[PDB]
This record gives sequence, structure tokens and C-alpha cells, in this order.
Amino acid sequence: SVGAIVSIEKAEKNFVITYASGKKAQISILNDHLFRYHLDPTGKFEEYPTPNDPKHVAKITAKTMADYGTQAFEQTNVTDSGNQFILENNGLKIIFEKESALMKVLDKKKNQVILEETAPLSFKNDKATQTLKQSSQENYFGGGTQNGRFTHKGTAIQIVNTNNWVDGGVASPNPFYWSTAGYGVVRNTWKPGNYDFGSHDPQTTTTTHEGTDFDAFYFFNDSSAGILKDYYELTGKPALMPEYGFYEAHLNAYNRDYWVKVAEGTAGAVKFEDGNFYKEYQPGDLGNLNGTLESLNGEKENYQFSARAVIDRYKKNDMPLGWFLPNDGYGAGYGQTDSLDGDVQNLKEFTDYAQANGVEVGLWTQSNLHPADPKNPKKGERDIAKEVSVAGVKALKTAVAWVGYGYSFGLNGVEDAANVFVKETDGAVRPMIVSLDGWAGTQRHAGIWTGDQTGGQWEYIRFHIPTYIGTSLSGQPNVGSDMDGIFGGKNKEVNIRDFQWKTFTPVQLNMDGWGSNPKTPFAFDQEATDLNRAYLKLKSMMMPYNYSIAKESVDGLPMVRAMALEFPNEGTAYTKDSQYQYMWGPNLLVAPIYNGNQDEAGNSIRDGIYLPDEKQVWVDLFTGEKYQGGRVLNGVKTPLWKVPVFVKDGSIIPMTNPNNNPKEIQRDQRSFLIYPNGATSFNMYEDDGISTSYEAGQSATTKINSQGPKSNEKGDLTVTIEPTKGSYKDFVDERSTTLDLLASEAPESVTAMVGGTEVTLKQAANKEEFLAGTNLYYFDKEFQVNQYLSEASGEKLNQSALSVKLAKQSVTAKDVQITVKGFINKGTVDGGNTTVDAINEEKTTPSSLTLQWTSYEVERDGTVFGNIQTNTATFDGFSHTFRVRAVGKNGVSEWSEP
Ligand SMILES: CC(=O)N[C@H]1[C@@H](Oc2ccc([N+](=O)[O-])cc2)O[C@H](CO)[C@H](O)[C@@H]1O
Repeated sequence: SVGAIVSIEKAEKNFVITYASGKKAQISILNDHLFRYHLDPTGKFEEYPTPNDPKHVAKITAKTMADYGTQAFEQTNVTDSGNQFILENNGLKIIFEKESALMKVLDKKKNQVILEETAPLSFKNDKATQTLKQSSQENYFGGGTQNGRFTHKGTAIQIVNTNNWVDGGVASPNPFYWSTAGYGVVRNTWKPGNYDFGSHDPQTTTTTHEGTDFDAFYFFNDSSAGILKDYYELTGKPALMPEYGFYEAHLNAYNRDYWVKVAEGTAGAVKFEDGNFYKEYQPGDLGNLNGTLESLNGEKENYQFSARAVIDRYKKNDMPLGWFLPNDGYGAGYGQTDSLDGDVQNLKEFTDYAQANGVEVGLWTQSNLHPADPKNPKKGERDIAKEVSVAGVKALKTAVAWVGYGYSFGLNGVEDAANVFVKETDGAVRPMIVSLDGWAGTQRHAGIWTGDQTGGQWEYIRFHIPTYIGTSLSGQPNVGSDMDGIFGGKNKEVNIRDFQWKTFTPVQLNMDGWGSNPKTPFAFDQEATDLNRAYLKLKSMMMPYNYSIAKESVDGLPMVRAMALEFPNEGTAYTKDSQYQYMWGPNLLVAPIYNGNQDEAGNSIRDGIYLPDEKQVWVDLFTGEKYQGGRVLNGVKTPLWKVPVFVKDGSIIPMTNPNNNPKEIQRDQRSFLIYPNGATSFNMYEDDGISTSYEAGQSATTKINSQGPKSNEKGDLTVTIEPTKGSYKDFVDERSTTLDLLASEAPESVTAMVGGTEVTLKQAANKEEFLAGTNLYYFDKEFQVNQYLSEASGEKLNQSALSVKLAKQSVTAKDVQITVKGFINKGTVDGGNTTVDAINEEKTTPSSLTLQWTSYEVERDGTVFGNIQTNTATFDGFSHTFRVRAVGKNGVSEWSEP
């Protein structure tokens, strides 16, 4: 312990705290809610922590202390207030008890103590530990990719480069956590740590990092978006993926292995287009067998075994494919020549072919990306500069084999790679890097994938959902994983369920070559293939929405959102009651199927669907079925074709034509799927999709406003598309406009103003007239959000919509105002009417209680459960008070005895 504080002095650039031990700390005030506290036993007070190697020059911070300016520091006063020293600016009171040295921070806007040390910093055992008060309602997020976990109260998390990709490991640590009390802390260290959020003593949180230094950035903010924006201003805004990065990729090696003709039914046999069965061999496993060597371009009497042939199969199977890594395999390489330049020419010809097919090429790496002598490369070296400038590579994946050391290593590597992409293309290619073993800052260059796990089993989904959520809460919105795992497979239902929910996630990797079957969306039967295509096409149609929430995640909430981000006033949104669902942007609640529980009809039984907000209607995206929030639904029947996705009524979802890659998007069209519910709004972002020019303001935004009746009510609806602001290379100014307004009745009238001039709309007599014509509207009871899913599910999945089409117009010069009179979107709402119209001892397990007494509701520890279809209900996931009420046609009853 450094002892009592004897003095706090305002120096030229920071406040100097002198402890009775003679140890000093510097407080740097960066803005009115962010400060750095640096207790440096060495007295050097260097701006940056020591990395694990001096060549690791990429910094945690993206903004220097000097870049924040001196204003907040100038406007912070130190006062000697008897038993305390106080630092005070417009934002914070930082209060230090003189005798104990304990720091506490009053947020002056809240007039509440947000952070309070309860024991002094401890430097024992070559670690630096802070001990904080933990309050009963205080929750904690962050830590990076905390495999299986997102909400950390009552647990400890390891801030360690664990190189463990399965539940309970850490695929990508981050020394960043935040408290729902309204603070975030970045430990300014490259050293591993352990954050114990009151795992045995619930009133104490301890944060420990190895080392002899205590250096931390403390930021105070009253919103989760503000905490993340603080983290991003400090450590770097997330990179915005190029549009193609949101599309599934195919990853494997096509330069190294051999295919041997085998019998059908041979272990590992794969059928090819010649109608024969082949089994894949590494060259060293061939033994006396003879096979056909793979190549990227299939130029060697081997076309069906080539990387080109895989592009052709995704095309033949009409599957989206954004990008392709053809060298993803240990020692695989990307050419078979005697030179790097010969291999780069082979890869360039692959990239020409991939690009002719609308697919970008990335490379995997297990190594440094530069030759020992770039002017004289050796065969088998890497030269990301030539790979980029000569071969046209646009993306990079960093194997643990490269970045496995962790901490400063990965950040240095991905920073250097990002700079090469940009420099070699003069900014024509923005970075597209997928990494792991990250740290604070990684997000500004790279997204993460979660590493190697076994698919073909429900645990593959179950642990991934919270993993994504917690990754995103850690300031990494660009998260992905392998589609149905790198290992295993042979479980059709898991495969379909994985493609389903990852539609509503950023990055999808078909990590092929290691599994129980090929890793593609067409590896299973036609039922699975058509479902996977349907969900992949839905993602392609959602690209304007997805790109818009991606833009938001550059300086705001991430794309995968913990329930608490969108519903901060509900306790359920913070706990493991929210571990298996999330908001995909603001507008979609995704509650993936994550276990094999079923009925005899093969329907999955989904428990614990938490629908927030007693005042909010949630709309099944596929069927239009409506559900009242403020409840957790158990026993929800979910057919194989379906993933539980609910639209937040009010949602504007920008859409586009189904497409297999960004070059197939019609840039001369725009389309909005709207669920009007009072006054809502959406900001649609666009840019050139590929370059760094967005960072220099080459982008455009379009504000869409929907102003109509509340859910299920009738009224006037005004949809206003404000003029598009901004421009960029190959910006298309002249676009047609579609609105698909979910509606339950034909309107009284639909009128259209374009830049203040009326456009006469005709009522289409039928769908074919509507589809053929422009300046029309059409009330359609056969509206399909996803025709591929309708066809794949064997369900029509018809919904009712009022669709409106306007002719091409200048989107910059002229707005759109559509007025619908007699607008209504009414359906029956499950739990819509909350109007007031024993413990079964023999069934008590260790962790499940069964209560007995058109449906019922039960309150479990202050959380309301619904969809209880019979005369009993069991509650589990226990290591409790039960009230029950009846549900009928005309409302409910009041709470029975606790
Ligand atoms: C975490 C990581 O880098 N994963 C890579 C890596 O994966 C494996 C997979 C299996 C083993 N093993 O059986 O011991 C080791 C490493 O390299 C793969 C190369 O194809 C993939 O890139 C995978 O994502």
C-alpha cells in the first residue's frame, strides 16, 4: 500500500499526488468525464505502457493525451477540504480521503458517487489490484470475448490471452470493463489480469493486472453508448467493414492437398461434379495413394478440386459469397511456382476470376506478412504489399499461429496490415481483417472470430450467443465465427440453426477442410440448403439496414446488442435471462434456438424468450404474429425453418434486392420495410462500400421518418424520406423508392409529394401491375418478407402490407413525403390485454421447482413468465417466490399469494 496522501498539486499538464511512501501518481484530465490515473513506482510517467516486444509499436490509445487538449485540465481545480483532497471540474468531483488514500468519483450531473475504492491499491505478488465498492444493482460488462459470457456480476473473468476458443475461455481479451453504475475503465497495460466482480463477497469488485504499475483511464457516462464512445475515442473507433465483409466467406486451402478417388461411404468421402467420391489427403498422408493435386485456378486437370470450382458451386447453389480465402491451411500457400512472384501471379489470376464473379479475395496468415528482403522474396515468404497491389487481395485473417502471443503482438500486426491495405491501394481498399487474441484498440483495425470449436452440436450455438453479446459490449462490434464450426458437423438441425441466427450477426466464415463434412451452406440435404440460402438471402436483402447499424457501431452501440443496451430500465435485460438473445441493431430481437429440446413433430421448444417493455409490441418477422412485451415466454414452438426473430414495432428496416454480393445490389433503388408505431426514425448510411474515403466524409445518409398511429391503432401515417446528404465515388443520385408498410387494411388514401411537387399515385389492381409499374400503391395480403423462406419452409408466410413505389428521382435534390390516411396495422397481441377480467414436492430437482394450481403467467424472483399452456409450470437454471395469475380471452387475474 502506498500510504496516506500528503499532497495533490496542479502541475503544468496534470495533477501530482504524493503518497506518504513517497510514491507518486499523475491524474491527467482528458475531458470533463475522462481522466487517466497513473501511479508509476518508477517515476518515469511515460505516455505509453511497455509492450511485450519493442517492435510492437501499435498503441492501446488512438488519441494521444495531448490530442484531448488542455481545456478540461485548465478547468479542474484541486482543493484541500480537511480530511480529503478534491479534484473538481464541471463533470466530476474526484475525492481522495487523505489518511486511507481511497478515491471516489462523484458524477456531478447525477450527484452520485459512481466509483468508490473500499481498500487501497494493493501491489503485492507483482500485481496491481484495485478494490471497489459493488452495489446490489451494479452490473458489469466487458473483458473482450469472454467465451460463453456477457454479464459478469458475481463472477470473475480472466483478462488473459487464453488461446481457449470454447466456453469458459477467452478468445480475445480486453482490459476494458464497465459498470452500469456509469463508469468504464481501460487498464493501460499489456499485462494479463483478472476482474472479480464480487464472486464470493458481493459488495466488493477487485481488478488485478500483473505488474508493478497502476495506469487506468476512468470514464464516466450516463449511457452505454456514451461509455462505448469514450472507449472508442480513446482506443479507436471500430473499422467499418466493407460491404462484402458482411457476406459469408469461404475459407480453405486449395494449393496443397490431394483428392483420392474412394468408395462412396469411405470415411471423409465427398462427392464431386464428375459423380465420383474423393477423400482429401495432406501430401504427407498420401502414402502409396495417388490423387489429384488441388490448385487455386484448376488449371492442372483438377478443376473440380480448385478454389475456382468452390466459387462456381456457391454460384450454382445461388448462395451469397462475399469473399474467399484460398490459402487457409497450415503451410498451404497460394501458388505452386518456384517464386513468390510466380505465386502472386497465380493468386492474381484467382483474384481476377473471383472478382469477375463478384467475390473478393482475402488471405489467411500463420506468419509475418513481409519478406525478409521485400526486394528479393523467397518462395513461401509472404508479401502482403504485393498480395494487395499485384494480386488484388482485400482481406486478411490472422491465425493464432501468427498472433498467439497475444497482447501487443496482434495489435501491431493488424495495425501494420491495415496500413498496407490502405497505402498500396491509395485508400481504394479499406481494411477487412478478422483476428483474435486482441486487446484494447483492436476494433479500430480488425474484427474477431471466436476460434476453433466443434459444430454439429447444440453447445456450438449455446455458448456463442453470449460470446457475441459480450464481445460487442467490449467495444468490438465486428464479431463472427465459423458457420457450424471448424470441427464436427453431421447435425442438420444445428447447421440450419447456426445459419439462421448468424444471418443477424456481422461475420460468417465457412471454415472448410477440418470438419465431419464440407463447410458450406449446401453441405446437407436440399431442405437444409434451401433454408440456409433463405437466411443468407435475407441478410443480403438487409444490407442497407446492416450497413447502417454498422455505421452506428463506428461511434455508438454495437450491432449485436445485449438486451440491457436497448432496455436499460429492466433488470431481466442485464442477467443470464438475457444470455441467449440480443437486439440486432435497434429493430430486431433475435432469440436463437440453442438446444435440441423438441416435440414429436420436430418443433424446437424455446424457453426464456424475454420480450422487453410491457408497452411494446413485438412482431414475429416471418409470420407477423404479435406479442406483448414485459414477459418471458417458455415452451415456444419453433419449427426447423424458423428462428425466433421479433421486430420492435415502430421499426424502419432499409432493404435491397436479394443479392449474392454487393455488386448485385441495385444502387438505383431504395426500399424500406416499415412497421409503423407512433413516431420512429432511421438513418440509412451508404458509401462506396470499399475504400477509406468514408473517413474523409465521402458517404451519404438518408433520414427516414415514420409518423403514424401506435401499434394496432388507426390513424394518419406520414413517411418522410429527407434528401440524401453527402456524396462519394459512383454515388447514384437517381433512384426509385419502395415502401413496404405492414398494414392490416387497405388505406383510405395514399398521396406522394416529391421535393414539394405532388406525384399522382394509382392503386395497382393486382401484384403484377404493381411490380410492372411505378407511382403506384398496392395493399397486398400475400406480401412475403422472404420468398426464399416461404419456398424453403413450405409455408406461404404471407403478411399484409401496403406497398408504395415512386419513379426514379434525384435523392439529393428531392425528398419523399408519403401520406396514408386510414393507416392501420392491427393484429391480436399475445398478452396484449393485462386487464383484470403449491410447490409440487415430488418434482423438485436440484435446480428446478415445479409449481401447480387459454394460458397462465408466473412471477419468478420478480420476472413475469407467460405462454404456460397447461395447469403447472417448472422453473430451472437455478443454482424463490412464485405468484400465479390466469390468462383468458378478456384479460388476466391479480397476483395470487406469494
Ligand atoms: C484459432 C485459429 O487460428 N484457428 C485456425 C487454425 O486452426 C486449427 C484447427 C485445428 C488444429 N488442430 O487440429 O490441432 C489446429 C489449428 O488454422 C486453421 C487453418 O486452416 C483455420 O484457419 C482456423 O481458423
